Amino acid sequence: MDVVSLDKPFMYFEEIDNELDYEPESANEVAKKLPYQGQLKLLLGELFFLSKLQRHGILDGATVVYIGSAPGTHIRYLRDHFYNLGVIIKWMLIDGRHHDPILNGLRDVTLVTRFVDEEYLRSIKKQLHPSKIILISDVRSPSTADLLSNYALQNVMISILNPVASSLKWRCPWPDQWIKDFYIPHGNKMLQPFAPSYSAEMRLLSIYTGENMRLTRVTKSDAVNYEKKMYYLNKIVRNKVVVNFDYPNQEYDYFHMYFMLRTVYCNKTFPTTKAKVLFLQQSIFRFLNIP
Ligand SMILES: Nc1ncnc2c1ncn2[C@@H]1O[C@H](CSCC[C@H](N)C(=O)O)[C@@H](O)[C@H]1O
Repeated sequence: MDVVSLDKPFMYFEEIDNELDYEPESANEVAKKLPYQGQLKLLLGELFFLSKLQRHGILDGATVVYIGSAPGTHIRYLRDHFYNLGVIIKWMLIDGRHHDPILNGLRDVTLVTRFVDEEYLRSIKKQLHPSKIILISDVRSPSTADLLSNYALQNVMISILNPVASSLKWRCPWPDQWIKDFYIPHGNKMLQPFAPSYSAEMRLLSIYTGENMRLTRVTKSDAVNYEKKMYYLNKIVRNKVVVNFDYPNQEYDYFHMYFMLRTVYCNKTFPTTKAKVLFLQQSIFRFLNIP
């Protein structure tokens, strides 16, 4: 058994203290172990991000614009969580595909079946006005050409929607498939527990202060680094059993998840953080129908 004692997990890409030469063979390895892992990955991360906003005093009263939301089965639990805490939020979910019916009939969530373009973003910006916006984008077209095009759109989202915070889907293209150096918004590289076994994807979380917009170039040397750190994490780290982690599940991912969950806010008071986390995990697993 691959055991170990860890103090804390790698919460952000910058914390990963080791790299590995990427082994193409890993592509053939089982990508997921849990049912609805996708909605799990999505929800913990989106819960983490939003709790922050709440912590910063910027969530309440905001309109959450989620682009690339369908099915968005998990979004429903998210919506209830803040709604039950008493935070006022309006959700505007947009996708060309259809949303999980559990999203319907809630007055505070508006579904839209529209593939957004730069033009559309301008009208939704005029119609949202003057509400403060929090943007969440998880749009997907894949080729580096596809990727760049997506990253380009996310950038036009922020420039037109002019949000107070954002969470963007972030996966660097692969160095052996580089096309050109491009810019992404400055934000924290949030590591996603329960992401596919060899996923190099994370979530870019940014808070927009002032009227400024800080970007950052991404070059192939960067793409090489992203590849090596993400492969070491996936291969080595994530397959770690945190034997000093006293929990129903000591596997890394749950250890990593405990850490994002211990930051989430609840109504019920617990004697310990073990209790709140066991509680929110159980709650979310039950919601997702995950054993
Ligand atoms: N311009 C566009 N506008 C909106 N959604 C888009 C888009 N281009 C791709 N997408 C959508 O992005 C989605 C990628 S999957 C997104 C999953 C969703 N966040 C969840 O909770 O399950 C797809 O449904 C796709 O239709």
